[PDB]
Amino acid sequence: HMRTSQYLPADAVVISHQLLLRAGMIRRLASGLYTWLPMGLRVLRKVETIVREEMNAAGALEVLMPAVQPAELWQESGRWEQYGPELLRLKDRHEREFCVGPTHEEVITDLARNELNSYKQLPINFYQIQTKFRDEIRPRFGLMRGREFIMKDAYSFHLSQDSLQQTYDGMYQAYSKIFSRLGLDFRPVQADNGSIGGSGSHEFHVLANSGEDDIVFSDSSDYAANIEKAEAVPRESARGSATEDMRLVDTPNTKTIAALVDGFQLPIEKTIKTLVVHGAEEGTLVALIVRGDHELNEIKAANQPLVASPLVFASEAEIRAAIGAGPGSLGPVNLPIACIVDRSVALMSDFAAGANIEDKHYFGVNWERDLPLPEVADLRNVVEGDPSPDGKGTLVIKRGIEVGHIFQLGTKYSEAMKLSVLSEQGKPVNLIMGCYGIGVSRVVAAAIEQNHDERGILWPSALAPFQIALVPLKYETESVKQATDKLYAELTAAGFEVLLDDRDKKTSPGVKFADMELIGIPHRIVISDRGLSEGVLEYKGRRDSESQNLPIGELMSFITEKL
Amino acid sequence: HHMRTSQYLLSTLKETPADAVVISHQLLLRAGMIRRLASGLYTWLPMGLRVLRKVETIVREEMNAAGALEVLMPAVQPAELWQESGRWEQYGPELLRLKDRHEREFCVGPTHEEVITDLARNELNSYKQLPINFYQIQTKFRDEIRPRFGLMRGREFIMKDAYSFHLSQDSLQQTYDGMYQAYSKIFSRLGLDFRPVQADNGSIGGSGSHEFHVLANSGEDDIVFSDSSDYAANIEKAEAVPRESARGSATEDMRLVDTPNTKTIAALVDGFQLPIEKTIKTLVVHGAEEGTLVALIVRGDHELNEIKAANQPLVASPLVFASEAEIRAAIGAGPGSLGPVNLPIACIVDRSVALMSDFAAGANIEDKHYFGVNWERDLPLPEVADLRNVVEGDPSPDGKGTLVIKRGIEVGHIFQLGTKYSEAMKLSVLSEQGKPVNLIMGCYGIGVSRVVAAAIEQNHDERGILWPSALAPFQIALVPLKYETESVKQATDKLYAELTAAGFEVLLDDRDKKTSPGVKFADMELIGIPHRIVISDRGLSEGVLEYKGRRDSESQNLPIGELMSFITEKLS
Ligand SMILES: Nc1ncnc2c(F)c(-c3ccc(F)c(S(=O)(=O)NC(=O)[C@@H]4CCCN4)c3)ccc12
Ligand SMILES: Nc1ncnc2c(F)c(-c3ccc(F)c(S(=O)(=O)NC(=O)[C@@H]4CCCN4)c3)ccc12
Ligand SMILES: [Mg+2]
Ligand SMILES: [Mg+2]
Ligand SMILES: [Mg+2]
Ligand SMILES: [Mg+2]
Ligand SMILES: [Mg+2]
Ligand SMILES: [Mg+2]
Ligand SMILES: [Mg+2]
Ligand SMILES: [Mg+2]
Ligand SMILES: [Mg+2]
Repeated sequence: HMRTSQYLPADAVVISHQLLLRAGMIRRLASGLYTWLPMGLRVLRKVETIVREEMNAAGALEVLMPAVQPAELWQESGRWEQYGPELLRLKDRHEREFCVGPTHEEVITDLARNELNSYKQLPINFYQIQTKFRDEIRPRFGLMRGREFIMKDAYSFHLSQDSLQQTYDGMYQAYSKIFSRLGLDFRPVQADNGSIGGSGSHEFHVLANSGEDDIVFSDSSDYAANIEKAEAVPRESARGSATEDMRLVDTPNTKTIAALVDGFQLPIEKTIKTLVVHGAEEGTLVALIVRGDHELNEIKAANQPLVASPLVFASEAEIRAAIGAGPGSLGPVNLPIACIVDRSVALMSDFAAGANIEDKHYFGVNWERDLPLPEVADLRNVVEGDPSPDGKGTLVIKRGIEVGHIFQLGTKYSEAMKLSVLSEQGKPVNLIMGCYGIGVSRVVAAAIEQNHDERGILWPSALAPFQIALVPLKYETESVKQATDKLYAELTAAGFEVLLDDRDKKTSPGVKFADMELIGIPHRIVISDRGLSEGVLEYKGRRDSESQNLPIGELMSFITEKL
Repeated sequence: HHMRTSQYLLSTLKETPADAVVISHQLLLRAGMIRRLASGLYTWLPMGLRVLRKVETIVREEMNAAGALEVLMPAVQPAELWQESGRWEQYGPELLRLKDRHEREFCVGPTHEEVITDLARNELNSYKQLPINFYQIQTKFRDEIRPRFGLMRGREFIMKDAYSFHLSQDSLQQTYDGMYQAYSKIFSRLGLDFRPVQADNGSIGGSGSHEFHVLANSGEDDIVFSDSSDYAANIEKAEAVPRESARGSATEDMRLVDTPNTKTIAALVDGFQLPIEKTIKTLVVHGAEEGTLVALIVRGDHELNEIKAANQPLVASPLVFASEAEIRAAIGAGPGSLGPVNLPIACIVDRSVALMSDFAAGANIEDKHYFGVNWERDLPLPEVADLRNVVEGDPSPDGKGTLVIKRGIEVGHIFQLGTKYSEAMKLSVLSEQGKPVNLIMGCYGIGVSRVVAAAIEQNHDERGILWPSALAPFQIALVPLKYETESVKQATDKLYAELTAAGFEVLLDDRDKKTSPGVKFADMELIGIPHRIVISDRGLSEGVLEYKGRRDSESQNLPIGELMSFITEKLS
């Protein structure tokens, strides 16, 4: 028998973390390090089973690579340094250097250059379900920002871009099947691939109110993207006419949009933010301008050719030396550095701008009349109700928990690590690669974030640790004991996963009921002598308002249907 | 959606390293099962992983049947827990230590006693929860000084590790016996020829442990069996008793002999035509009493058992041998010139030495020996103890039969730990009566990676691997001849789906004509697939397939209409 006597705050702030602790599914060992207790492991394994099945069905080959990895491989890719401090670095007893793997691009590439020597082996897609380590600066949110976590990571190798796309498409489809079978409300979205436009990366998000990531959808089309990636187009069709002459105004204590809007009674749509960043050309600055009610999108900013990637903001001293004034008094008029303005900015008229002189602004600025319009680009974040960039409907912003991310890597790794195979024609080809990650331990948490109530966890059917809780009242009575054990055996025989509450009188029936519901068991059966005498059992669903009575004989028929 | 050789078999050119000297290591590389990342670190390739998972499944099934509860604990573990037990320092250089970005100290777990004890002292609060046994199948790291023998002495390896918690020794014994029985079912089901043996607890500690060994010619452990009883012990643990019942009558007088350049048993034997059984070795070690020495004596043909030596109350544990300088200062003579006559330090002799007569010993004078030494007459008998290793043909210590020594690969080890951890880490539960009880503990380890290699060490032939039935990565290999032809393709794919639907694991050899049938046939046999079916046009025209078993010498024809019945028969 599987029995309750065996199986069953402060740092816990999100609901999934709180309930995983309370339901006896995990325990903290240290910052970002959790043990799966017996009840939680059951859930984790059900996630793992569905992932494996769908990866297998998509033709991927399961491997299992080491956690500890030699530094030399990471030095080949440059990530030994470039990965940053989330990379856990160490030395062994021989003073040799290693990391604990946060991901396995380098290891799989090393494998690939030894094991792939014929075009007849391609395409091929290896995956593993394996424990990663990432030295997250502030481990939090329980399983969702852990240090040690389970990921399914897959890596595909190809002789052509078109081949990669075929596998990538299959992985996207597989992912959809995975999250559907896990019974999660989820959405795939376009994600940043490090260039303007393109479609070489997608995320899969579980929809939840606590979700850290903003995702954007058209209400009328298939348009879907992370806010990092979401294309912003202007609400206005044309630039307004010039109705005011430009003029220099004294503006002491005016260094924010609010101070400008409230101080001088300007509409926010007549103001701008000027952000100064480092240019790609060494020692240069670029000014990026968005309208006052908007925000600079730092991915869009870095993806501009003129702008250094990754994105570095100019210091105040850099700004003052270059421009002749500091933050708060900046603008495009008499600006001695390169400038890029957001699409919305290009359509503005009679607008205000810091004068590039301390504590002054120009009012009544108009493009063309008072200064040339600079380069225009999509620089801003979309906001709720903006037009869909495909021209079909308007945008809506939801919160999402990232559980999957897929990537087209081109030849980044194969070039650096000399992974090449001869074509049928005999041309050496650097293999084109994709990689595909699911946060498996994250998924367990994400499910609770999405699915919970006042009584505790609600699992999707695929994730429930057990299907049926048997709650005997006074299990010490032979009639009950026999009636319960018989029920356990039949149900277990019929392939159902049953938990038998074997706890003594010192655990009340109410406590028992609340426990089975906290843990998220979808069905309970209650056995008692009062009921055995009348040939009835007491059944209740997890999301049923009321219990009901079930003739002992019809039970198996009735339970089978539900499950 | 087929499992295909062009995908699974990978490169034709295999890692062929200088240090691949054991068969399992060689064959795991050649058969495309594992690949080396670095010293002691190996990737499971697709075919290899299939085998690992079958081992895990069976292990999981039997642990669960024995009432154990599966958990999964972290690999990275805080140093503080390890300082609680003292193993932070005492585990030694196999413990991989590190620091995080915040300067916090950790190890990668070589084992998880501290973590599970920390769990238990937060999770176990009532006697009603006990007994309880938690286990995991989880990846360990030990910084093996010289990683070798492929999977056998890796640094990263998979272990099933279980820990049980108890209010009484009798409770522990029940679970421990249940774990012993579960292990026996595991290794039987894996189809290995194996033996459980009595063992020493070693560094893990406690009193009472058994090892499970796979019998193989390359086994690193010497395991000892009676030819007439169920007596079985690691040579570390095996009790040695003398062949002689009594001390023989003294036939010679004791005499001092000049023995320059005579520092070995061999040199004494050869130089003086002495029987080796009339010579002794005297090994000087550090005493338990600080700054003391103790001499340990075994017969010239025998070896000192270092575990037995350390177990002697007079002898410091762990064992430390005295330096030549320490010996010369204490005794006034050096190694090669030592013995029990006029010895100014304590002395323990082996049981066999106590019964010696007319023997030769170093005189405790440089370059001299005494010949014709007899106990009582020439010197008193000192303390006697079991100090030596058993040798082939010795009396079984249970009184039944004589001993035979075999070679074994350790694949499991179970221990009784007592309150070692529970006392150190303050793990206590109140009894039914209200008394605090430091929880009594057991722990149980299987080397899951090791098992895979051990199976091959035991089971191989000239054509490659011989898997146990439960271990074969696939049951059937389909080898179509001219798979490119529609008629062969059609039948082959039909065969693949029908066999797969019945539940069989099938590998389809889809490789083109640059891989000859002969090579294909050798490849499937190397990988250890037990059955193959060849599809050909000449075959299909006659309504037959060509079947061959891994252990057969000849193929045989199979009427298509009897495929399932025939193959089903073969796989049972
Ligand atoms: N701290 C954490 N705690 C718990 N879960 C986590 C988690 F799941 C991820 C994760 C999940 C999916 C994903 F794809 C990525 S990724 O975007 O970094 N991509 C890659 O690693 C690529 C794809 C697979 C090969 N390499 C990261 C990251 C951190 C944590
Ligand atoms: N280098 C290696 N390469 C591959 N496999 C290895 C391997 F499996 C073991 C092993 C296996 C079983 C076992 F019991 C022990 S133990 O005797 O140390 N005991 C414990 O760890 C106890 C029991 C379980 C909880 N703690 C060690 C050791 C080294 C390697
Ligand atoms: Mg959480
Ligand atoms: Mg750029
Ligand atoms: Mg080996
Ligand atoms: Mg530990
Ligand atoms: Mg070693
Ligand atoms: Mg002896
Ligand atoms: Mg001692
Ligand atoms: Mg000593
Ligand atoms: Mg203990």
